[PDB]
Amino acid sequence: MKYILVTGGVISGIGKGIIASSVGTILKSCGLHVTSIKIDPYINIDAGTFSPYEHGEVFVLDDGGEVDLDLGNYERFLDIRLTKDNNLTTGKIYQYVINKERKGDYLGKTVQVVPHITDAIQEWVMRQALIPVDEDGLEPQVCVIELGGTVGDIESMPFIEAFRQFQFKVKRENFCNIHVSLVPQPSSTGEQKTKPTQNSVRELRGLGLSPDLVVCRCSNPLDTSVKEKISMFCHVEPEQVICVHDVSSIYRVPLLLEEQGVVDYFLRRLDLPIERQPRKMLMKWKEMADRYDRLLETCSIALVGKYTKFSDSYASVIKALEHSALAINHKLEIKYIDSADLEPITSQEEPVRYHEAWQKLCSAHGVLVPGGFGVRGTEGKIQAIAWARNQKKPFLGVCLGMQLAVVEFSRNVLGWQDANSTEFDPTTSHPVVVDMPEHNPGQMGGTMRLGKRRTLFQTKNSVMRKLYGDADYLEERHRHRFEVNPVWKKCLEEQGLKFVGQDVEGERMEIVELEDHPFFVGVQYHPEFLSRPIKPSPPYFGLLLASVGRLSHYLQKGC
Amino acid sequence: MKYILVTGGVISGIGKGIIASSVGTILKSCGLHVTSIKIDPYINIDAGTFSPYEHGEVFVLDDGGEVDLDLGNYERFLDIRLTKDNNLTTGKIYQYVINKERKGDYLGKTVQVVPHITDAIQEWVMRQALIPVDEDGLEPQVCVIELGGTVGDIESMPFIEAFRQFQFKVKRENFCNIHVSLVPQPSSTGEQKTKPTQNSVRELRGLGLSPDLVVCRCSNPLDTSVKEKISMFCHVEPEQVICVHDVSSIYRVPLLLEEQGVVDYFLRRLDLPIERQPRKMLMKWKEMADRYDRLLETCSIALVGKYTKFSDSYASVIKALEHSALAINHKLEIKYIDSADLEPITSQEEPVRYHEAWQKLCSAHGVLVPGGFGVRGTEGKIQAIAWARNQKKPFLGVCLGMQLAVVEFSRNVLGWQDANSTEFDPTTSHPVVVDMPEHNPGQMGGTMRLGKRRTLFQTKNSVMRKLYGDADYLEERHRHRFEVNPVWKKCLEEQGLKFVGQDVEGERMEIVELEDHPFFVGVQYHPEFLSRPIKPSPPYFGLLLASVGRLSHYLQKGC
Amino acid sequence: MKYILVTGGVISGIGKGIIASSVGTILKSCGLHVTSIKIDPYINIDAGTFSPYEHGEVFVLDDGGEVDLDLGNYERFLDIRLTKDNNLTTGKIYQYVINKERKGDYLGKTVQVVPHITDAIQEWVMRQALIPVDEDGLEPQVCVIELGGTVGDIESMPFIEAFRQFQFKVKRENFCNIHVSLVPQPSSTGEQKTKPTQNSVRELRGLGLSPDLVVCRCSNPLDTSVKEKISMFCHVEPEQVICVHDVSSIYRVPLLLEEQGVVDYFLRRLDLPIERQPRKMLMKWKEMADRYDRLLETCSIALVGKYTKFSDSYASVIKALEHSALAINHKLEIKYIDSADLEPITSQEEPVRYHEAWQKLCSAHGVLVPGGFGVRGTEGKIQAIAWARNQKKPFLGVCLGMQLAVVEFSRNVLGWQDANSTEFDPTTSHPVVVDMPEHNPGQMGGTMRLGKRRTLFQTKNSVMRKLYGDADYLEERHRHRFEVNPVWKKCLEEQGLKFVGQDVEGERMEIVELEDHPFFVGVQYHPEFLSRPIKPSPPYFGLLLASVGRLSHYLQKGC
Ligand SMILES: Nc1ncnc2c1ncn2[C@@H]1O[C@H](COP(=O)(O)OP(=O)(O)OP(=O)(O)O)[C@@H](O)[C@H]1O
Ligand SMILES: Nc1ncnc2c1ncn2[C@@H]1O[C@H](COP(=O)(O)OP(=O)(O)OP(=O)(O)O)[C@@H](O)[C@H]1O
Ligand SMILES: Nc1ncnc2c1ncn2[C@@H]1O[C@H](COP(=O)(O)OP(=O)(O)OP(=O)(O)O)[C@@H](O)[C@H]1O
Ligand SMILES: O=c1ccn([C@@H]2O[C@H](COP(=O)(O)OP(=O)(O)OP(=O)(O)O)[C@@H](O)[C@H]2O)c(=O)[nH]1
Ligand SMILES: O=c1ccn([C@@H]2O[C@H](COP(=O)(O)OP(=O)(O)OP(=O)(O)O)[C@@H](O)[C@H]2O)c(=O)[nH]1
Ligand SMILES: O=c1ccn([C@@H]2O[C@H](COP(=O)(O)OP(=O)(O)OP(=O)(O)O)[C@@H](O)[C@H]2O)c(=O)[nH]1
Repeated sequence: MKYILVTGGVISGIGKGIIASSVGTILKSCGLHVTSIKIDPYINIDAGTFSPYEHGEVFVLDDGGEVDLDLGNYERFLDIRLTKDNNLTTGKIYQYVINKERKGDYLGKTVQVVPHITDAIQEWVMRQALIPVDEDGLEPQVCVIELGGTVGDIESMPFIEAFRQFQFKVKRENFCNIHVSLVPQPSSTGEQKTKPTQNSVRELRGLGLSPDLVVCRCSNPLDTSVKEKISMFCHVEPEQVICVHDVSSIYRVPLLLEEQGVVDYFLRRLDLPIERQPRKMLMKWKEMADRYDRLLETCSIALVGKYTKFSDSYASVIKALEHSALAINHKLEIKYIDSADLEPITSQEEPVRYHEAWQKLCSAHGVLVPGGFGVRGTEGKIQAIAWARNQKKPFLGVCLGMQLAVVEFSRNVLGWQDANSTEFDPTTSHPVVVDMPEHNPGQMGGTMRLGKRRTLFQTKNSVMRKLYGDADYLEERHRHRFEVNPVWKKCLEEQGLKFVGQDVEGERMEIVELEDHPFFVGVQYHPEFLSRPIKPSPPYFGLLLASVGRLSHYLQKGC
Repeated sequence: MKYILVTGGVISGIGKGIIASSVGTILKSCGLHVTSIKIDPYINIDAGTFSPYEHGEVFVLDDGGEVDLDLGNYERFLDIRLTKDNNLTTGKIYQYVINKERKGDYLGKTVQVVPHITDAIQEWVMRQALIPVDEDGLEPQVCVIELGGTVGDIESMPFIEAFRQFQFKVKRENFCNIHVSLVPQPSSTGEQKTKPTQNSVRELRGLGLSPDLVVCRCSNPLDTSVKEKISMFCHVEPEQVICVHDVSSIYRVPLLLEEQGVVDYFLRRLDLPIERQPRKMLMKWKEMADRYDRLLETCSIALVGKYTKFSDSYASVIKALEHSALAINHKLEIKYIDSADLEPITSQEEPVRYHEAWQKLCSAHGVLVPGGFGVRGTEGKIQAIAWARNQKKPFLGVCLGMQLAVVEFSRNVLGWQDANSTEFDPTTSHPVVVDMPEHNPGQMGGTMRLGKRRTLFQTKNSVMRKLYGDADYLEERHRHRFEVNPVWKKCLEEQGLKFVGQDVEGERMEIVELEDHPFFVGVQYHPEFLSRPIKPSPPYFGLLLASVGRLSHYLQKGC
Repeated sequence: MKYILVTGGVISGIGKGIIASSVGTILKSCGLHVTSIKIDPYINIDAGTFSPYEHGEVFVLDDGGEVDLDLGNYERFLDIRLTKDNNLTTGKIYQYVINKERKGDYLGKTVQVVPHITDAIQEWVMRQALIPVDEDGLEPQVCVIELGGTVGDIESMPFIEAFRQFQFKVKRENFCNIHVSLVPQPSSTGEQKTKPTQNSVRELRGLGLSPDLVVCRCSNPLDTSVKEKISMFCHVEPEQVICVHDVSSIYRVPLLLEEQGVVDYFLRRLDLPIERQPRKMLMKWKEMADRYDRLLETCSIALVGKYTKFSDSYASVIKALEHSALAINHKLEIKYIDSADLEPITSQEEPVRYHEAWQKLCSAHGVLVPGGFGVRGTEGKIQAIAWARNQKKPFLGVCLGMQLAVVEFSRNVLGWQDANSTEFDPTTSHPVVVDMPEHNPGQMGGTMRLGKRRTLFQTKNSVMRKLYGDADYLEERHRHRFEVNPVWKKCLEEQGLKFVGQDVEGERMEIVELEDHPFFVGVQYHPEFLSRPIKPSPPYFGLLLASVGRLSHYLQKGC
């Protein structure tokens, strides 16, 4: 097992996972069984408890793992399947060791970071090193380890030691130190600064680790003299000084790395053979790059929500949209409309924003009301929903959005204006949205429905079914707790609000398709987790097609 | 609450708890409600799982706390009663916080050392600060905190930060930084070295903490020039340079501190009033010191055991003996006889040691076979027991020793040579010593009997009862799992091996007194934990008296 | 060039130079051209300005270098000749670089520790690496570098970096990291502590350097378990855990190292061939060891002086005496008599010490009044001199001692009681001792006579000449400024105080031999610098012989 450790300093968000994913797919192209471990210094356990605004999506793994999106990124770049084993936290380690302490596995003796924790860490490395993450049940040939934190963080120091020694328990050629750093560049001077890197690297080498390659997050490319300075300061080859300038899109990075020839370095460094044609794929990334460079019209989508204030909370969602944009080869605008700005409260506060938001909403080609948390903006959200329904604008609701859509329907079609979600109003005359958690044995209380679950189609006459390919069933990511009250579903069955998808029990509703509407659907499950550039998920692709006014032709053409 | 933090560097065993206990009792003399917190960096929880050879006694608290002996030392120096709350480990903190993490008390967000752990730490400080440790249910006036670890240990860094900030949340005068350091002195040069202290203090001040007083563990007293150098290096007053030279006995330290006038410093530093006569007790420590200086004959005791290889495993046991030695005003020799050296295996290996051990054993005035762990030396232990019984030498057995004594009796009196302990021989024809754990509800499996429990006397005609003062019952420390098989007890009732003490249920045996023997008793409970210089426990005092051949006169004289 | 870097931590006086000298001579025995560099972190330059009480002797090199005695130790252990080039200070480096800065050698640009100073350092390494220190004018094969300071001292950090990188500019096998540490052992516990070493080594490995061998200054030998612990903590072989316990004499260390087999390690580590018989000398150190173990009577010498308060100020002086003691095979007591204690001031202050000092003086077999600085004790010094002269006790005076002896003679023989040294009394009626410095061109003012200079014999009838071997001249170390006033010399020529040695000019007096005295001589030059175990200098050997009352037989026997 090659152990490529990805470290970094100066600031989070430097792009360690970006490089990791880029190299990972490169190594897969090379023909290696690539696996990876994300080590989160985190004291806590279970990313699923973290806020999506605070951090972003919690990628759901096949095993219902609630992990960081970067692992989903890895699953975008590599077909590999990851499990909870692939994401460790110190909280996890704590409980683990503490348990063993209670067990007397340490003879009741105190355990210390060294040797005991660092040993456990190394054990973990092997525990996952030995797990194949492919159909090929073979110990992967290379493991890329995203070590979170930055150099200097106490949270990561235990691992610095673990790895410091570890790299010597394994052979030199079986361990690679990648260090990502930052070349900041003030706008006031435009001078590319290396000192921060010098600081990080110096500290790292103080710690005892010495990068084999140093990735430099650069704005624009570095000039020679800078590279030469770095070379001297770090005592590394200018080859090893890797400038990765900012790219308009991530897809350019693998190509950049190719330009850099980092692969050849790895071949020499890790002593790896390679059979090749162009060194690596090439037409894969090359064609896509050509397509990315050669795009028509910009289709805009109104992201309506709370956490919608720009953040990367929707990075995989937009990426899913990008998958569709690439397929169709059109350009994509993401509008960020705070649903709150759609409310009359805003009209009262700043009607500029109020009317601006609605102006933007109308100017959008399609709308998306994703899931979210909090009562905030519910009104504006529903207003947007009703607007789209009335205006026959392509509407996709996800989770909360679907839930609210049903409520909206009840209110403005069944006249049940007091229909509501029990999530926010326990005194609801028509409890449309009701808390329906899972009650598995061994659990105290209910639990949120989460994981890859099977959804069954209730009918053949379903647009989504057609988009899926006439499948009898589909399996999707789930993450949601409230469900349709069947007490009112039955009052919605004579209505043109048709429920198409159901859980296996036939109880929880997963897909709804409003009849007599160019495109108005809602899903509970989360397809953006499974959408891939090659196989885009269909509710976003279909939404795009509707946003364009292509969809009917598409299906007519042959789907 | 005054928060006197005791820190230290260079090496463990520097004597932080020694100083803490000395100051503590001083502060009590001053008239303060003194309390204390022992912070053990320990990753583990529950000292009761640790080896007594590795560390030493696990002091049992009133609440069955299994803690470090230093807290017992504190209870020797102060009447105060400590609970488990008074001893924290990081293992404890881990689980605590982790639980709250699971509870979502942190909103599911990651927690970090700062602020979250350091806050928890400060909380803990208050949690215990608010607990009185006297009959006076009043928040103690001063808390001395023994912070374990040494400066530089990552294990303690979280607390360095907690306290760094904490001392500013409290007032200056409400926090005192005590730093204990080391003045080593090579024998090859005899030069007193200050650099190690300079290093520790420098690092500490780097960390952000600045000692108000620096205790210097010195061999011989420092000379002026050294003190002056330190003064300059640390930028502290030579008053603040406290030389605590090595003393023949701990009892001299409070007096040393008096000579140093550290109390007056505290009065000025912490802004504490003091009413006084001699500043502090004085005749308490003064008289004892006079007695310690004015001691007759040296009575020797044969410590027979495993862990008996010199260690401080028996520090409170010897101290208990010292309590008796002081009462009687005689001198005390502790012989350390590896029970293994009493075995014919040793005769085969090195008969010098073999015969030397037995020579020493005979030369001893009394013998002690304490509890212990491991099958090792059991033979030599039993041989010593039989020897003492035959020779009518004062014998005290504790726990294991008592257990083995009963077996020995059975073997060489009842002829049940295959009598044995099931602890080591599951195939025993006469299971004398049998596993009899407690089975409390909520526990899986049995548990060791531990804690302050009540023992009832089975008879008035008991030497120990007389020594106790004709009490109907006694309450003692317990720590033991195997008990007398009642199947054979009944065969021991017609024998002169009389069982005097029993648990409340009347099942487990705690005291045995061999009849027709100057002194041959065994106890399961552990009285050395409760013995005090003022009130020495009677099985050690009585043993001493027997070792002397005073006991009969003593009782005759009036007990 | 092999670059064996000797580092160390915890405390100065750990014995780095001791090990360096031991290994050095071993490597010479192996057959290597051994050289060495002593790097003193010292901000100052020229050890000759430092106090002999503060540090000790300033070894004078052939080139008049004023350096640390350890280099003389190296010249005791190895025949090699060292020059000023072999001792560098940071003060030296400062001025050197600053000069080049002024020269514009850096283009007027700022220079920094890195790269500029660390480069200069590496340059220095080569500057001396290229200098042979043997008759063989060949680049030495191995350079042992005594890096002064301890790990953690900022004074040495620049060199840590220089070497960190340097060891990679040279090959692995061309660089060896020796780290000397300390295993302290409290007398209160007797527990050998490893943590301090763990701290030092950890820090060192933090810095980026990793010992190939760790010398452990131990009191008694370490036991296995300790070594095994260290092995784990440092991740080094127990071979690499070198315990060097305290030895009664330094000469035992090379033998210890042999027992350890460190040489074989070096052979494997540095990839050095070795032709051998016993691996190394053996009978050299073995015979001496046998002689050291097999010594007759203890001859005592009264060291009379100021700085005489025990210090190692006289380490090479006593060592010179040891050379003689070994030759004669007798035992040696060094009495340390503060000359001040010989004065009536002391009689007034503490006559116990007064009479004790004189009692000791009489009990001494011979007396030594060496050079020294300061008016203090001059009276007691002279009193001792007159005492020895009257009592016909073997007297050797050096520098100041010789000077005072002449004054004493004048006072109590010529009656010139006001005769004095102008060094301390400018109002002297008979200026015996006068300031006679050298006035070399290019110097402002005079300078102290220093360096290896030639002294000529004024006569054949000289005991010292005979001891030297009838040499027409001798060359010795010089270090002294005041000389005999020739105005009174001429009044001493008709006296029995005969001046035997003179400088080449025939002006400054170097040797005086009192006639009609078993042994009363004085020298200005400093022979203890040139005395060797094999070739002991004769004024100490002769003094010993006189102290014994063997000298006449010796010469009679054949010298
Ligand atoms: N070369 C690059 N060009 C453009 N954007 C980049 C580049 N590298 C990283 N980014 C962006 O930086 C942001 C941070 O990415 P990422 O999360 O993977 O970094 P990280 O260092 O692994 O910190 P974390 O995993 O906690 O978010 C993303 O928005 C990503 O698109
Ligand atoms: N001034 C002193 N004179 C003599 N012995 C001393 C002195 N100070 C401490 N000691 C001894 O040092 C040893 C270590 O004591 P102690 O355990 O209290 O130290 P500590 O620094 O608190 O480390 P720990 O609590 O882990 O044992 C004991 O054997 C004690 O008797
Ligand atoms: N193994 C040893 N046994 C006995 N004495 C020793 C041993 N090692 C060193 N010493 C003694 O330690 C003292 C310090 O020696 P030395 O000066 O060479 O050490 P150093 O670490 O090189 O510090 P410095 O050069 O500044 O004096 C000397 O008195 C020496 O005799
Ligand atoms: O007022 C000041 C500010 C800074 N300095 C000096 O500036 C120097 C830092 O110099 P630089 O910032 O130029 O560092 P660098 O060449 O290694 O890399 P970049 O900055 O291009 O990223 C340091 O050597 C410091 O002494 C001053 O001397 N005075
Ligand atoms: O070979 C050596 C060893 C040591 N040193 C120099 O020794 C100095 C350490 O000097 P000291 O050990 O004397 O430190 P200190 O006066 O602060 O306290 P104590 O030692 O008495 O506890 C440092 O300044 C270092 O440069 C050398 O220059 N060369
Ligand atoms: O009161 C205290 C003092 C110390 N400690 C704990 O003591 C431990 C230090 O333990 P040791 O001193 O035994 O360290 P070591 O085994 O590495 O080597 P030597 O000491 O034999 O040289 C640390 O892990 C610290 O947490 C406490 O927990 N509490």
